[PDB]
Amino acid sequence: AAAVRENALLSSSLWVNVALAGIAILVFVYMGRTIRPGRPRLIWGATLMIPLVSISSYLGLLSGLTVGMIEMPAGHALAGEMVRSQWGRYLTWALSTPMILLALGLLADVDLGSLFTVIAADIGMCVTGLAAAMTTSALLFRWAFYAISCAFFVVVLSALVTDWAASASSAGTAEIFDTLRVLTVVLWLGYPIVWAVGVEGLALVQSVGVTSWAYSVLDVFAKYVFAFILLRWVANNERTVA
Amino acid sequence: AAAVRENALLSSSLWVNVALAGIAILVFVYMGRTIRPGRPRLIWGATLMIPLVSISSYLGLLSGLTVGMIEMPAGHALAGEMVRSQWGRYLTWALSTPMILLALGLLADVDLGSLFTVIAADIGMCVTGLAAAMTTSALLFRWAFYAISCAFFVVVLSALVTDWAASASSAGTAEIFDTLRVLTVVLWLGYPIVWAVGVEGLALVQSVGVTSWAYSVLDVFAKYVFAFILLRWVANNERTVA
Amino acid sequence: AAAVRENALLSSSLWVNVALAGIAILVFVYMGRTIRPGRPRLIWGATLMIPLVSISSYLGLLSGLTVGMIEMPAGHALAGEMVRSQWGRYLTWALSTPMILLALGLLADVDLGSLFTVIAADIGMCVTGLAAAMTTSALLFRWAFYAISCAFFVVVLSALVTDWAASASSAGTAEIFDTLRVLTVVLWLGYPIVWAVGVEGLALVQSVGVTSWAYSVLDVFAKYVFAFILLRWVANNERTVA
Ligand SMILES: *C/C=C(C)/C=C/C=C(C)/C=C/C1=C(C)CCCC1(C)C
Ligand SMILES: *C/C=C(C)/C=C/C=C(C)/C=C/C1=C(C)CCCC1(C)C
Ligand SMILES: *C/C=C(C)/C=C/C=C(C)/C=C/C1=C(C)CCCC1(C)C
Ligand SMILES: CCCCCCCCO[C@@H]1O[C@H](CO)[C@@H](O)[C@H](O)[C@H]1O
Ligand SMILES: CCCCCCCCO[C@@H]1O[C@H](CO)[C@@H](O)[C@H](O)[C@H]1O
Ligand SMILES: CCCCCCCCO[C@@H]1O[C@H](CO)[C@@H](O)[C@H](O)[C@H]1O
Ligand SMILES: [Cl-]
Ligand SMILES: [Cl-]
Ligand SMILES: [Cl-]
Ligand SMILES: [Cl-]
Ligand SMILES: [Cl-]
Ligand SMILES: [Cl-]
Repeated sequence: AAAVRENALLSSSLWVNVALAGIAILVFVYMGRTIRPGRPRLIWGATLMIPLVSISSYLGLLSGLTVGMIEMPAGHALAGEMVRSQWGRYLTWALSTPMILLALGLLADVDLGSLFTVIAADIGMCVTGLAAAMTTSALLFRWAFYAISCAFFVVVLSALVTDWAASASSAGTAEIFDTLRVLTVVLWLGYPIVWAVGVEGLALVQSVGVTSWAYSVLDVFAKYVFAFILLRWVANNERTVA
Repeated sequence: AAAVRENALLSSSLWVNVALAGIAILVFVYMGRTIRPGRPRLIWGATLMIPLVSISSYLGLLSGLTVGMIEMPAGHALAGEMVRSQWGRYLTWALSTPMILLALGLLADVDLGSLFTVIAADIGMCVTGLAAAMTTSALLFRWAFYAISCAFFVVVLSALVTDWAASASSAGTAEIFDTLRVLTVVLWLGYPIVWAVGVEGLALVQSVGVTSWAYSVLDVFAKYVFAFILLRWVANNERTVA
Repeated sequence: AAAVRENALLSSSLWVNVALAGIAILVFVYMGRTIRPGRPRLIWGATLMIPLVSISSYLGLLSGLTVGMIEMPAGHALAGEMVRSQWGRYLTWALSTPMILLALGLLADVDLGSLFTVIAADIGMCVTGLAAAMTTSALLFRWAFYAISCAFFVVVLSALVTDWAASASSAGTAEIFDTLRVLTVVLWLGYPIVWAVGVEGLALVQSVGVTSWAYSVLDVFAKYVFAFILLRWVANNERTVA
């Protein structure tokens, strides 16, 4: 009744995005039929990868493959108990968020050196966040990993709001880039907040069902809506892009 | 006598490609002495990586490091039993098949945006195939991962037969690209067929020794012969390439 | 008293580089304030990643997350015993050493095809070294993985001393590249020597505390000093770089 409820929250939060990522893929494929070869097409290709990885991630979680139990260390609000960790989320982020950055990079026509550094920071962010969730020896080390993950996040964010914006300005896409960059910054910021507030961090919210739904809602925006906005603009501005 | 036989199939299927990848490396190194710096040399470098990763993979399997037992879920032809899974194959594919795609990409002088999307799809293909083999909770999830892996495969294939062919046409290598692309498409198609027919899928063939040999034969062609054909052509057409 | 000592060696060898990587990051960030957008800035960005990954690695080891016990196989000097393996080092090398190569690649303005092949070889080097440490079935397979790792290392080294030097010559950075390339070759050579001499290889040195310190000292030079030299030169030669 709390377990019926917690289990009902968890499964619905996962099955919803299997459906939505599935539909996004179908929609995005259809939209690509009318998109002309060249830069518009390259962006579409990168963009389509985003829900492809996302739906994989959610099947990872649903199947039990990428979900485990983790013993919280002394000092944690749930010290001495096992908590369900959806570590599959952090893992697949390391592949899906570089696809987001690649679509943006193509859109803003960034320097390849900047692209490689950003994607590398992004992967560091994801792996250290995973380390934070997986660490059981001490509460200190969990939050130390969280802080390093934040430092990686700052590298990515800084690049977006400076060099990538600059690149977009001279590539003639600064207006759509700024929309998407603002969307990206706001929504990505939600993930470390969920982590911190949720059961793996401070556990202000102790329901893993609630924290799971929080990530799932963020994904709807940071992936599927982000991508739909991108593809709509590209399909309407193919010459600006080429 | 079935176990003597199954064990004889397994070890021979693995030791043969330690030998063949070993020899391929030796041959390819020798061939590189006569290849001129620049684009020909870059292709040679990428090409040489292919059997380097391959021989690593086979030592992974031989040593027991990347082989495990997996319990088949209800509904599977071998439901309730443990089957030997050569999961090391899927793992190293995620590094060796991007090397194949990189050699082709250099040959066809493709757009870097296309290259990054293709290699990302390729990695998604490999990791979801690995997920399919590793999933034990339900038969549904195994085949769902298989279907996503196929979708990633289609992304890669589509890029080959369209944009990469286009790139090869304007880079003056469309004739050798078309040979290699056709080789690649036909042989790569064999892997999901082996998976499906073999013990991890439908188990029409229940011998892991037989399924292992099937992958090993595919590797001989998709890697070592593919690469030897590439290097022969490059060493004979260095100016067309430069 | 040997355990007090071995444990004192181990923890000090790990905490020292948490401190030093931490300080390097702080120093490098400060130095970046005075570095002009463009190629100098791109190098700085790539360079800053190096201690970011390094400090992550050391927290991985300190927390117990990426340290495990491994049973040495028959024939090993410590056959039948469990030895502490800092496998987290090999793992994070697969992300930090591509950042070193990326900073150099930007500095020498190398061909992207060369860059991708080198970074791929570099990752192969790291993963097969990890395989070597993780392999328990036979002593033969441990050293076979070590030899393949060496072959990957040779690919990387060959590229540095030939094509990358060539690129640096025509990009006008051959003098600073040659310093850094020589630094890189000498210090990187120290790692397989430590492996071989230390407890995981021949165990001429059986103290894991001593072997850990050896890696930690190599890191100080191959990462933090390497990077400080790079940033000093870039900040003093911004026009040569642009
Ligand atoms: C599609 C998935 C997305 C856009 C996920 C983005 C995730 C992040 C920006 C996560 C950030 C984190 C930190 C910055 C600190 C450590 C905890 C994390 C991993 C949640
Ligand atoms: C050198 C190794 C090669 C060329 C391996 C290629 C492997 C594939 C094309 C595998 C494809 C698969 C699917 C498309 C569905 C899921 C099962 C796989 C991973 C066998
Ligand atoms: C910052 C970390 C660095 C620069 C580490 C570099 C590590 C190597 C060059 C390791 C090389 C190895 C071999 C060449 C053989 C197998 C054992 C290794 C992994 C130590
Ligand atoms: C996100 C910015 C603040 C980070 C918190 C610093 C680490 C504190 O750590 C927290 O201490 C609490 C006990 O006091 C517990 O309730 C939490 O479970 C534990 O994570
Ligand atoms: C490859 C295209 C067809 C995929 C098969 C769909 C999934 C069916 O699944 C299969 O069902 C069988 C029992 O009927 C078993 O024999 C198999 O082990 C099991 O994989
Ligand atoms: C690094 C170049 C030499 C590699 C050594 C070849 C592999 C030998 O292997 C070694 O054999 C010894 C027993 O004779 C043991 O002391 C070692 O633990 C074992 O690694
Ligand atoms: Cl994802
Ligand atoms: Cl869950
Ligand atoms: Cl392989
Ligand atoms: Cl096997
Ligand atoms: Cl590291
Ligand atoms: Cl340790």
